[PDB]
Amino acid sequence: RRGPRLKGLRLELPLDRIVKFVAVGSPLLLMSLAFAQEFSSGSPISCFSPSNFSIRQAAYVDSSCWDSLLHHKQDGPGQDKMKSLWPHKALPYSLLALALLMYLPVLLWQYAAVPALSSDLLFIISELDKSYNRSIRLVQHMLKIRQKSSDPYVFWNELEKARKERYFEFPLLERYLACKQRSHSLVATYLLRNSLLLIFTSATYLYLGHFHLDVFFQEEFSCSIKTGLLSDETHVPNLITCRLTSLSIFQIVSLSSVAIYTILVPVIIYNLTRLCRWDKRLLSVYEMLPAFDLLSRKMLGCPINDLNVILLFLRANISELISFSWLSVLCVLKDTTTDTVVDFMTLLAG
Amino acid sequence: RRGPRLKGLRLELPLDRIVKFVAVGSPLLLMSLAFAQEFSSGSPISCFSPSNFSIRQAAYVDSSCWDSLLHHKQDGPGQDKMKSLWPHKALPYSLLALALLMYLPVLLWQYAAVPALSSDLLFIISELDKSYNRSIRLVQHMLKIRQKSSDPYVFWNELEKARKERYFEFPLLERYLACKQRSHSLVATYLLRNSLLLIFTSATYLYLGHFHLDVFFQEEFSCSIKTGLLSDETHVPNLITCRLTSLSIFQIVSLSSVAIYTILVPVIIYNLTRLCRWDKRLLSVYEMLPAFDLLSRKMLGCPINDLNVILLFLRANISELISFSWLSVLCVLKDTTTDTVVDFMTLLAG
Amino acid sequence: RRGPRLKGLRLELPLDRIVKFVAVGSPLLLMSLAFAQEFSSGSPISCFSPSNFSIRQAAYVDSSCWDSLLHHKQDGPGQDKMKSLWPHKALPYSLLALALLMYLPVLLWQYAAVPALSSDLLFIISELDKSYNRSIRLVQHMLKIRQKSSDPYVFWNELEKARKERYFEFPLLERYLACKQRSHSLVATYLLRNSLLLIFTSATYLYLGHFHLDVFFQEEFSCSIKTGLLSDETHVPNLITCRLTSLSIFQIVSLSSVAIYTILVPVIIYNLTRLCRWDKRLLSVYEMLPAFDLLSRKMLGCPINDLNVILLFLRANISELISFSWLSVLCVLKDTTTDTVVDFMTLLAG
Amino acid sequence: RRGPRLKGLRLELPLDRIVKFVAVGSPLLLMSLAFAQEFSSGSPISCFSPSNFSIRQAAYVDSSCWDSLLHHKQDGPGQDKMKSLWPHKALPYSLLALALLMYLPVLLWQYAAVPALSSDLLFIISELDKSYNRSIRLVQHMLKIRQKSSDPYVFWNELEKARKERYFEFPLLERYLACKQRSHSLVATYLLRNSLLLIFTSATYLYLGHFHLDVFFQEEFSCSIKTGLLSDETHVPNLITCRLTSLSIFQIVSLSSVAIYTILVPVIIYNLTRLCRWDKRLLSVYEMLPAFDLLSRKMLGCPINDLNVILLFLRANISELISFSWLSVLCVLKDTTTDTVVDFMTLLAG
Amino acid sequence: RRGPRLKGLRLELPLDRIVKFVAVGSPLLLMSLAFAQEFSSGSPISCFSPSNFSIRQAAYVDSSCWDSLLHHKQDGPGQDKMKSLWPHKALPYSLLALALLMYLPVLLWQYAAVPALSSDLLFIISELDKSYNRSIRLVQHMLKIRQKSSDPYVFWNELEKARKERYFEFPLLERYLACKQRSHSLVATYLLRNSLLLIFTSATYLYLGHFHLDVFFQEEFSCSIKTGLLSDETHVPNLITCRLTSLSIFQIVSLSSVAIYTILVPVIIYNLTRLCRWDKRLLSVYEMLPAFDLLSRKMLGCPINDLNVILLFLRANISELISFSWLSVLCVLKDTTTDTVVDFMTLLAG
Ligand SMILES: *[C@@H]1O[C@H](CO)[C@@H](O)[C@H](O)[C@H]1NC(C)=O
Ligand SMILES: *[C@@H]1O[C@H](CO)[C@@H](O)[C@H](O)[C@H]1NC(C)=O
Ligand SMILES: *[C@@H]1O[C@H](CO)[C@@H](O)[C@H](O)[C@H]1NC(C)=O
Ligand SMILES: *[C@@H]1O[C@H](CO)[C@@H](O)[C@H](O)[C@H]1NC(C)=O
Ligand SMILES: *[C@@H]1O[C@H](CO)[C@@H](O)[C@H](O)[C@H]1NC(C)=O
Repeated sequence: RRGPRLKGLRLELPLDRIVKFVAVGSPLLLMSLAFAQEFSSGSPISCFSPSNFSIRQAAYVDSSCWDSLLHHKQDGPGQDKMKSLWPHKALPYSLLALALLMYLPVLLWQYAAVPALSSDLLFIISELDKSYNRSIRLVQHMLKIRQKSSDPYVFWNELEKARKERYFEFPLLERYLACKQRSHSLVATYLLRNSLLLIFTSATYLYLGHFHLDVFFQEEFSCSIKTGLLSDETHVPNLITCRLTSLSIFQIVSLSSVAIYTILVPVIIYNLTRLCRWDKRLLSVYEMLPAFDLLSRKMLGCPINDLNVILLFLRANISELISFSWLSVLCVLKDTTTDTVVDFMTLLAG
Repeated sequence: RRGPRLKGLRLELPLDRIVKFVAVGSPLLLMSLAFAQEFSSGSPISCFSPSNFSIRQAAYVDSSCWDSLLHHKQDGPGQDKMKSLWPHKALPYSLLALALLMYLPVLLWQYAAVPALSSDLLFIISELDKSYNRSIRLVQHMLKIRQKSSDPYVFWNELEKARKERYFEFPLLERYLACKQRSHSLVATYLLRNSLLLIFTSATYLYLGHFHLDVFFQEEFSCSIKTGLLSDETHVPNLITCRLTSLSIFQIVSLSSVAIYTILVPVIIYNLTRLCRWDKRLLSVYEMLPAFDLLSRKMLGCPINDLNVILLFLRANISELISFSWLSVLCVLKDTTTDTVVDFMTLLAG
Repeated sequence: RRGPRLKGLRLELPLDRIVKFVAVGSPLLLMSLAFAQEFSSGSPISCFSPSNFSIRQAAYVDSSCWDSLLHHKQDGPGQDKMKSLWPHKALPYSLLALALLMYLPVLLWQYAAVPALSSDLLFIISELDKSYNRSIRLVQHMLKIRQKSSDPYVFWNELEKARKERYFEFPLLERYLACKQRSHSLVATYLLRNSLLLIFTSATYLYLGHFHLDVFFQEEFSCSIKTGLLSDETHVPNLITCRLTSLSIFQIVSLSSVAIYTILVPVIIYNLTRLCRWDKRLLSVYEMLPAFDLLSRKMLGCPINDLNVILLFLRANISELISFSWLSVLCVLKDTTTDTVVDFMTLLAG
Repeated sequence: RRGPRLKGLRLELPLDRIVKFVAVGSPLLLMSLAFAQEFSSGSPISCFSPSNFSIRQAAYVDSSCWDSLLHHKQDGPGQDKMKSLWPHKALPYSLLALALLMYLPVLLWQYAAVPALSSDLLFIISELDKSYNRSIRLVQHMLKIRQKSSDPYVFWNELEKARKERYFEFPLLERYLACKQRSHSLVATYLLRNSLLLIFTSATYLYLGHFHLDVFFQEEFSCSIKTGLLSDETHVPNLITCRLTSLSIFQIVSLSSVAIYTILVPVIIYNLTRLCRWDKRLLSVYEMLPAFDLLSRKMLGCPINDLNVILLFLRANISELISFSWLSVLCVLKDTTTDTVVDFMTLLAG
Repeated sequence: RRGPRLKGLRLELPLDRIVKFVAVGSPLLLMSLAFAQEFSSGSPISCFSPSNFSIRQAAYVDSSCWDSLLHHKQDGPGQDKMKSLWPHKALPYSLLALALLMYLPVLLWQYAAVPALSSDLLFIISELDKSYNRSIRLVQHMLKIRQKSSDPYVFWNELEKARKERYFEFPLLERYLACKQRSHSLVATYLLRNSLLLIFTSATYLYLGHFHLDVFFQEEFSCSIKTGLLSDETHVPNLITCRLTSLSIFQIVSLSSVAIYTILVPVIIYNLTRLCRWDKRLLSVYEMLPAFDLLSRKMLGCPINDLNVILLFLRANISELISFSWLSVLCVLKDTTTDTVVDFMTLLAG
């Protein structure tokens, strides 16, 4: 039971997982599409060499014109003195670099803040189950006292006496939460990961705005082979002019990437917005029980604190651990009640 | 038992599963077929370049004419001044977009209403099994009383006394159902998912009615290569005219998609119609037992409530859980009867 | 034991499984053969273009002549004014449609009548095992009585007394069978599934009789490329005449399909014959025991009843469940007898 | 123990398994080889079209000549007026037909006589184990009586008394074997399966004699393309003459198949011969024990009986069940003896 | 223990396993190499057709020349009137035939002598473990008697008395071995398998000496196409001379096979030599104990006997069962000794 519980612990939340998967998969899918087009078209570009050229010489012209992009500019018949068509060649490598950059912050977060968070969460839940059991065991005596005397004054007096009994309130948890309220490692790592994601998205936006808008259409370009040593070769023409077939793919890729990452600009910000606010209905739900009461009163300071991330993960986990399926119903009863405690006690006893 | 039971819980119903599978498989299958044709034919289009052209120049003409679709229009010999053949090129990408769009609402429904529904169903079934056991334990005493006295007046009096015994009726369940009858999260998500499916089907209809009927046949088209820089090349012709071989595939795809999605317009509406009416024979069957009595008195309210979705899922689950195979036979006995309780008690004890 | 028994339940009969597999597999195998032929020869048809045409022009002629089948009808040199060669192109798609059509009724039967039949069968067998145990427990006392008194008059009197003991006859099963004898859901679904299979087979027969006999041989056909814009091109011929290589495959496919489905016309009819008649030797075998006697007295009604399908599946299952291996031997003894009960009791006790 | 034993039961005599595997594997292997040859050489035949023909025209001639085999005859320069070369084309399809035909009887035997044989075998072995135990438990008393009195007269008298004790001889098995000795279902199915195998082998012999000997060598053949519409084309020759490269493969295939099936004519006959003779050393071995004594007295009847097949599978199974390993050694002792029962009892007790 | 032990029994010896694997793997490896060569070069032979011939005519010449090997002879410029080059074509088929031939005796041995040997070994080991336990139980009393009286005369007398105690010597084993010493089934099958291996090796030697030495080099050969109908074609040459590229592979294959099988001529003979001599140090080691003594006194008979094969397998198995882990050490002690029994008893008790 305990062993399986530790393994099932969610240490990356349910929503950030989809963001990570999208941000790491989209560039890989686009790069795979680029390679698929490269191997489907056979030749990345096609050139209109004169009829005299044999097949091997035409292939030489094709290869030399396609390989001379990263080194020298090539100008089309609508452009200024120079235009750079290098992004057509380095597209898949840039996509791989983007994928690695987007994956980096995930590795940073995991390696830097998985162990401390795991230890804190497991300790807290282990203490909290026992705390809940100890808190509930007193409800029987509370019910007996309430049955004996109906007036609410004695009920309140006995509630205060039980709170002062000192059989609970777990000073271990008190001091641990007090220490956590100062720590900043978890919030630092979370904010840093989100900021890295935002910075890399902005880097992609800049890359696609500077080096893709200029040559977005760039149908054809006038290549040259005489720049080398065969400058005295009269057989070859001077300015063989040719085009690149995969252009459409390139276009789509660029646009596609932009769109996807725009969808990820709000969501990520929302993830960063979660910390600035304490997690309210559930707060009122858990205020009643002493076991959760101790951690409920630790929300007077600035919302940015190491205990805030622990609270987020604790809620995301207790939604399934099992220790939440009851108090919610009890507080639903309390909301419905104009007796609620008696009904809850009967249900718990059953 | 409890662990395996929660795993087997059906959280997506049996009928909607087929619709979800179809709406995603169909576009993916059509896209795979399109790619298979593209790699089987080798060239998406074929062009009738003059004899003088070498193989490389003919390949250049083919590539330039096929790549100049998304950018410029191409006119056939039966058309108006202009006609755009771009849908021939962006077909697989549009299929990707449609597949993602149809998969989106499934993800929305899952991530937004799987956990609340799962918890509610688990709690309800856990309470209901014990409720049924407690209800049946009293049938023995009822049988003893009936054996002692045969008149029906004492039967009615003892039934009323048992109903007033307060050993059951589970006020927990009463308050939970009362609270649920106000919730709207589950119905909101269900209606939103169905409406998203309908909206995306209408979007596909509009897309295939606007951008496919015009170029549905469009056998051939007259391409041009002189639009670029090689406008002084007398060697090349002016208006090389050529055709696209995969046309038939395209045609079929369009038609096929339409048909399939039409089949999904009624079914989805039926899914939306399930909520407008409370689930009648089964209601009368379960009215008898006190355990199901509490949840069978909620039919008065408006059909659109969070308890309605829970009722649908509860019926779909109880059809196989085990807690239904008995009461159905007991109410069949009641219908057949002009002793039934004694026979049912004997069967349950066995 | 109980859990494994439920899974092992045969809910589709042994014979109908082979019919389903054949009907859903034959078209898929033929379609795979068609695609294999399409990709083995490289091209579906071959055309005899003049010598002047380059390779690219010949490929254009081939593609345009093969793609102009669905859109226009071509004419061979043995035919009337015009003939339709479109079935050569839409063959694999028609095979896909046929496979889906034949698979549809299986899905209908499953989704519509798997749960009710499963519940009824499991309940009936669960009752019947303990019913047989209770019935056999009395054979010891019966044997003691027979040993004490040898005359058959007392034997018959004690048999009647035991039948009237009211310790068995399970009124639950009496009423359940009385109810099932009116239901018609299972028979309706079974008849509908078989009728759908027959209707789809007849549809295939009509399709192959209308759209394949006309162009069954159709060796060659005269294609034309001037129909488009290039009507002023004197270089091209007028009526390029060419042939389709895969014809033989097509032929075989058609014939093959016909044959297979003919084999399925009797068998399916035989499946519909099983309902019109009740399942006789086994009936007399099971008449003796009280446990099976109750369901053995329902043969008077009409053969078409919901209890008939349940009987068929019950026999098909009890052939392996274990509850049949004994009574058959006991009735074999009874047939051989000119003591049998004592021998059967000894065997059962062992 | 019991469960695993049922699964391990053999319902296909070891020897027949190899025949079943061979008769369905050889044609499949040959067909795979034929397809491998078809795809290794690229084209099934090669034709010697004149030099003027372009590559596409030569491919058209090849396809039309290879496709015109099933439709029209083709004559070589050594033949009569006509010769039919269609077996070259329909070879793999005929191999598929042969494989299906050979597999059909296996399916018939399974579906028609697996369940009855399985039930009979399992019942018989289940009874026989306890029967052997009961027979053995009396050997101790027999040994004590023999020790008390050494004369053989008292030994024979006590043996007769034990045989008459009525504590065994299992009248259940007496009646069951009496009923089985008249049944003919198992022998009918076995003989029918063997006869089907023989008939299909004879069909293959006839097919390979009528349609493969005539064109066994048939090196070349004179094809023609003018039969169609292009009878006014002076460019094409009249009687293009060409050959088929895979001939050798074809030859081998034919021969190979013949050889294999000849090997299967004796073996199958042997399988049919086993029924005509009752299973002799083992019969004398098992005659001694009372448990096997009852089933050893049925040899008088005609060899063809359902009990004969049950005996065959019973021996094939008891060779490994475990019940055979003892009595064989005991009868070996009896053969060696000029005390044996005492030694056997000691071994069994150990 | 008993179940796992029977599975672990080795019924094929360790040394013969390597021979069986090699004799079936080598030809398969060579055949795979031959097919790999056939598909690596594209064509099996190359022919020097004149320049006038087009590509298709050259392919026709290649195919016709390579296909006329099995039918007609072809002579090079160093040979007699005729030389046969058919072994170049039937090489992989001959390799398959050889692989099947070498695998046949393995199947024969398995199907004919796996069950009898398995049963004999199982019974022997099962009785032998108990025999050893019974034999060792008396060593304690032997030690007590030796301690009481030190003289060896009483030790010998008590050893004889124990041998005559009749509490062991297992007459079952005596009679089983006596019966086995006459049986010849196992020796017959073993010798037949070895002789089949030798005969097939000799057949391969003859095949490679007759049909490979003649045409071992046979660089080129003169092919003719005019033998057919096209004898009036002046366009074609008369005696096209051409070569076969894979020759080297062929050569190697032949040589390789020879070498491997020579390595298998001694080893197999050694396997046949094992039976002519009874298995000596181990015999003297096991002669001491009464359990092994009974089977150690059968060495007098002829070496060829069914008990000899059982002895070989029994030693090969007892080398790993566990029952040998002590007696070997005990006889090592006896060899070392100028007390040994006491030390052995202490070790066995521990
Ligand atoms: C064609 O080839 C000749 C020599 O091979 C060369 O002089 C001429 O420049 C070539 N044509 C063009 C357009 O360069
Ligand atoms: C054929 O080639 C010549 C020169 O190479 C060119 O002038 C002519 O335009 C070409 N034919 C066509 C139809 O363009
Ligand atoms: C052959 O080519 C010439 C010109 O290229 C053309 O006029 C003629 O029609 C062609 N042959 C045929 C049969 O069309
Ligand atoms: C060669 O071609 C010419 C015309 O292209 C044709 O008349 C002649 O028949 C051809 N040769 C043969 C052997 O058919
Ligand atoms: C070359 O071709 C001519 C006719 O096309 C033919 O007569 C001659 O034999 C050929 N040369 C050779 C070496 O076959």
